Amino acid sequence: STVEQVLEYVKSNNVKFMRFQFVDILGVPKNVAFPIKAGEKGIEELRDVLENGLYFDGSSIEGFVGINESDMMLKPDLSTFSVLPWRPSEKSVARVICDVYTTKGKPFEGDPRGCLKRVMEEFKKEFNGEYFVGPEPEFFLLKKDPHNPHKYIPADDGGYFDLEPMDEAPDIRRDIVFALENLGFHVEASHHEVAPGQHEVDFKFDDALKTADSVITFKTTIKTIAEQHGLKATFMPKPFFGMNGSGMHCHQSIWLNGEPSFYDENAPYQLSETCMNYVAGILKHAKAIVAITNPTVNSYKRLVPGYEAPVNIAWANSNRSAIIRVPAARGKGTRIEFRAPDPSCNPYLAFTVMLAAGLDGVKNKLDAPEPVERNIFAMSEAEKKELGIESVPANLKAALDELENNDVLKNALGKHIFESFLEIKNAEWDSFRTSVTDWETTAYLKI
Amino acid sequence: STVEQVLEYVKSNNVKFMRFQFVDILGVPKNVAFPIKAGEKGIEELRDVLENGLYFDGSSIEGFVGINESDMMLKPDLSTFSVLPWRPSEKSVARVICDVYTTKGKPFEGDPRGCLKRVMEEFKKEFNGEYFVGPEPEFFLLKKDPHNPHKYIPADDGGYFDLEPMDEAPDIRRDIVFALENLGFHVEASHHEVAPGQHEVDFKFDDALKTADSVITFKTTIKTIAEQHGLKATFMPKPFFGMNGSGMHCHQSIWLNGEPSFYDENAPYQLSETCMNYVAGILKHAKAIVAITNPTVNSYKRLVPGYEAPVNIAWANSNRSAIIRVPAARGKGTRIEFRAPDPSCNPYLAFTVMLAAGLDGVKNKLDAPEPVERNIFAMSEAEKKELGIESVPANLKAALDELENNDVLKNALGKHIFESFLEIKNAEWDSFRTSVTDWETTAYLKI
Amino acid sequence: STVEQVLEYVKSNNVKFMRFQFVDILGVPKNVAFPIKAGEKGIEELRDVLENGLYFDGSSIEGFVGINESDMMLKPDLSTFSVLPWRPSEKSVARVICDVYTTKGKPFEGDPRGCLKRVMEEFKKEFNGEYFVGPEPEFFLLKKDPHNPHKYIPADDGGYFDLEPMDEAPDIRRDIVFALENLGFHVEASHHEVAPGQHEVDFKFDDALKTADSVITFKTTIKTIAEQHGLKATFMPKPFFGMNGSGMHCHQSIWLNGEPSFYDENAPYQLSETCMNYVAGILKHAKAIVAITNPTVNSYKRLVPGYEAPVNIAWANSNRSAIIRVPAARGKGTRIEFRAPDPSCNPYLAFTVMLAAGLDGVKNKLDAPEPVERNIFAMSEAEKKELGIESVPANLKAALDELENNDVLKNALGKHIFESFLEIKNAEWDSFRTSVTDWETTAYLKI
Ligand SMILES: O=C(O)CCC(=O)C(=O)O
Ligand SMILES: O=C(O)CCC(=O)C(=O)O
Ligand SMILES: O=C(O)CCC(=O)C(=O)O
Ligand SMILES: [Mg+2]
Ligand SMILES: [Mg+2]
Repeated sequence: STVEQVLEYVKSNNVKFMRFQFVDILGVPKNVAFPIKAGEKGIEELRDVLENGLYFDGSSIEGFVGINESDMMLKPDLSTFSVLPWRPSEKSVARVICDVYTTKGKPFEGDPRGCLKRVMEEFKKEFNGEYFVGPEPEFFLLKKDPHNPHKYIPADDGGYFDLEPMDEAPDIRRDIVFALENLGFHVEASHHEVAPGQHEVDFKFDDALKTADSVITFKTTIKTIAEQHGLKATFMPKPFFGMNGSGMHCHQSIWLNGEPSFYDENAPYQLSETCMNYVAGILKHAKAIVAITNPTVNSYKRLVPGYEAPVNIAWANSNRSAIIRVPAARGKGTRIEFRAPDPSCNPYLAFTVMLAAGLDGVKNKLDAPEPVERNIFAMSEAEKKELGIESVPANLKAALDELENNDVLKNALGKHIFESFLEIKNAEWDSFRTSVTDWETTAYLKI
Repeated sequence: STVEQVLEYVKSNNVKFMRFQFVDILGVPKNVAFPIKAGEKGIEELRDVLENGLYFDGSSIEGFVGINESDMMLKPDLSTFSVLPWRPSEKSVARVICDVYTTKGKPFEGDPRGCLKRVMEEFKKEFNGEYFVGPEPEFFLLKKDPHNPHKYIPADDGGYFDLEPMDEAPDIRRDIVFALENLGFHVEASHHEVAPGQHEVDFKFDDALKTADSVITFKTTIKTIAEQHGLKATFMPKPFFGMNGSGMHCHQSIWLNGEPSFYDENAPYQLSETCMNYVAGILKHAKAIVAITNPTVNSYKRLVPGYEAPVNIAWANSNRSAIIRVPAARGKGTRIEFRAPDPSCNPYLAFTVMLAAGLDGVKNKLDAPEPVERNIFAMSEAEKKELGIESVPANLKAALDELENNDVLKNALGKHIFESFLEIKNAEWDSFRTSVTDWETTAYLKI
Repeated sequence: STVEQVLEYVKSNNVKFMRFQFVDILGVPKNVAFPIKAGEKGIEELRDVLENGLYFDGSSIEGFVGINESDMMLKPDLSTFSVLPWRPSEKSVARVICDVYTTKGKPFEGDPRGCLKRVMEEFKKEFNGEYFVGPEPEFFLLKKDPHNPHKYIPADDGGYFDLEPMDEAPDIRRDIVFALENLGFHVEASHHEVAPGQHEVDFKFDDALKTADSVITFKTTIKTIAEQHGLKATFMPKPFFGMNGSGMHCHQSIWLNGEPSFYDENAPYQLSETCMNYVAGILKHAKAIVAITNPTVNSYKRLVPGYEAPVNIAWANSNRSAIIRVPAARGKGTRIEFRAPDPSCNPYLAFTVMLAAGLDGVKNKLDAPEPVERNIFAMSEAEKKELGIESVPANLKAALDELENNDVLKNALGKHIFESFLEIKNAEWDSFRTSVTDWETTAYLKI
């Protein structure tokens, strides 16, 4: 957190490299290594670079600035210092997540991290609240197909919570948990998931900024540790058809004045009015939130309408068929689980749109619908239409049009992020709709 | 720096070999190893060879002397002593960069290192200045193509500043930085570059001679360490079509009387008249400087007119589309970035022509044009012609003809370097224009 | 020549398909097959399509019309009727070369065949002349490389005029000559040429239109018969480095009032003033004619300045070192051989520019230089500069700039052909200068 606490770690623990990490518009991490020199001269050089930051070409980063105005800076947040465990111990490598700033020393408008800081500071100023998030990012461990090395397949034919040798990843998950604990994570649980080769490593909830910094670090840690064990980890929302997809369920709650505002001992389901207003806001902008929280073309193969998925815009208690599920835990742990996201989204922008839509419901005091305790997959389309259970868009372009017409998310993301995201994703969608797919070749080459 | 300091290190550190290194006309390093014998007899033998120098066949070195007058000598610069880290630690190998001298003990006219010393001593005598340079030499890490071992491809599908495992070179860059630090380099930053398998390792600026000595050692260090990790590093300006090329942006500035002459607190853009006169001189001889700073046929595939490259002869503040870019840093760090060079050039001759053209503008007090803050790539050829933004030559022969007619660079390089360079490069160009290329076979074999 | 003569041959010889052939701007032949029906109804259908022609999409043809004005027509030239021998004999396939016409029934401006007809009709109207041409189009017979099937090599290690089995093409040349004789050719001689696998099949001279129609049919006849004998023929100007290239020497002469105007019994070298004026005109526009007669990038690897080639702009008697050679035959056979062309050029445009530059000399009565009887390759560059022997451009772009500034060839080709040719060839040149060649990879990957 303090300059001296970082410099004295570097002196005693023999740190040789400092990675200045950040994220592009799509949530891909980017960094530059700075070599620390020995003695006081090296520590005073590092002090200048930690306080004043360093320059970088912004035109090469996705969704940042043009070539004619490329000069940018990185101001390190010292409260995010950590030692990368996958790197060597002697002459160790360390990281410090930064905020992208303009040449004039002003926070960059198109920065995803600064976008989340802005909305959290605005929430803390207006309501004196703290936005807490706890995600469940699932992933797949892959190995080369023996019949064809150009394709990849799942690492094992394991099921949900299966034991070894059926589950061939206890050693891979073991090292992942050790690596995350060294990075400052409070790991809660680890196990095999429903689909073959699928796994899930959960971690404790925290404020949206610390949680988004943890999601970026979690994705790199899982990919780099898998390569050490000769495997390849992917956070693709649906790498294989006919089996479960990778989902990042976001358990969330807001605490006004250091108290659990979502809990109300004397109320229906022990849920406060603030909780219901927040849920109403998420359900209102649900068709627009999935553009950010599900930004890939493949996301709409897991989150597919008309088929078993968290596509139905409705809330329910202890029911995994609806888009929102209220876990049975009460008191401090009273929360809502937004099941629509997948680990392909930028966490900084995902928590921004969720907090903005949720706070829109709290500010206007919007009325939430009744909980659909029944299984929604077993219901017919005519029955769901009578109840008013709408579905999330069927494809990426359908979600981008909903995001474009939404003014609540446009203001939260800002003109720079909102317009660049739509422009990048429309070019990505155009590339998909023009390409001749393998499905088409299989179905129409015979005609 | 002195004879005794070198012999004191050689004695204690068990140095067993001394490489007498130098460079040919094209900037290719050349050296001869000397074994240091044990005891006082070995130290006194090494002493005699360090002061009086040693002989070598000059006819075999490129652009040096004929067979009928081949006897030459190497006078070591004792301050350039360094232990090669890629060589063993026990019975360590050391190097000493030398100045090529004639049999009569007079500095050789056709020596690139002596050419840079001459112009720097002339500048220090006339203006009491110090010419500082800080380059950014980019390179590619390659691996054999699995589909064909005779061809090479990039080591990874990484982008700008990408993180591991997408960036497969943190271990290669780690050892590069450690090796350069042992050689006396002040490494500033290291990261992955825009094109696949492309990387960039930056180092602190220094006087042109110490910087040119560092560029030669840097190129060898990067190539030798890559071979240790089973890869092959290349400083080719454009090894692959459709992706960024290797560029060596030269950040430079002159300090008259130990003061930053380029900075002026009370002036437009906080840039002095001396800075504008220097920029005017570079832009004047821009068509001739690219012959030396871009001496390969392949250089004009990266630095290609009509396409996105630093080809437009103009200057601008924080704009990477023009040939010169003035970084936003001010005070001591006030400088100009000549973006046209690539790491294929001889650094000793590149800094000589840049200082000569720049000083031609300072001596005559030439008027620089207005800065083109707009993106020059988006401009049309008719618009660029109205403004007067000329382009650098389209090929090697076009640049050699410009260098031949330029009298400012002819005098700085000297009759020996100027004529031998043109003769060697014209034979190189003739070999290219007569050879039947793979592009021609693909396009015209069908006709 | 008339509709009835063509329908009478079709009736008796059992012709089942009628190809309507023509050429694009680059000289590539293009055609559409029309199946002839049996009985009177089929002959009356064929009569209608022969008299009125047929429609086709002009936007798909190179250098013709845009997509918004694509409707075009083909008016058959009945004199160019011929039977394709390589096609089956029973239910034979006949061809008829056509003139491209606009929807309004007016000759198309951008038609290469109509361009040659226009200048020949203008010459016959103004001077009452007949432009005769007799080319020598050389070609290479290739076979797959046994060490690598992806590459091609020459069919045999034969030399000039060599005998079998050293010359492995007597059977291939035999069938070529039989096929050309059936198409109406007057074949003069056939033999093996200097380079390995290179051959030459000569044919009698005729008026420029009949000769250009023969060059197109010859190129197709050579390639189709080569594929029948398991080989691949190429008219590439220089498929391999270090061996002779394919050249199309154009023997030409003009006959005013049915008399050999180039011959003069009482004159120096027995050559008339009209011959000298014509030669002066070719030498004047020589730098611009090579843009059309040598339109490929590869053409400047055969026609390479500074090396043994017909690059020297000068004329001489029985000397193959100069651009023009006057063969020793006199009387009717008095002619000039323009040695610069290669079989990669469009014959219709090549004969147009040669006749236009030649007639420019006749109209203005330009003075020709003295004949250089000495070998020009043995001369030094300083000696050739004193005599005034200039050289043809070193590359495609250098020739396109000369063609652009030439007003004589601009008028002969017309605004449509002149501008489209320059536009197509500049895009072709830009593709070459941007591509990374195999020569560059071999020479610079090591640096
Ligand atoms: O497998 C896991 O989920 C954690 C590691 C573990 O339990 C083990 O090492 O056996
Ligand atoms: O990756 C770099 O640029 C330097 C090396 C490094 O940071 C590492 O060893 O992880
Ligand atoms: O080979 C030739 O040049 C023509 C054909 C021939 O003479 C032959 O059939 O042997
Ligand atoms: Mg010796
Ligand atoms: Mg830096």
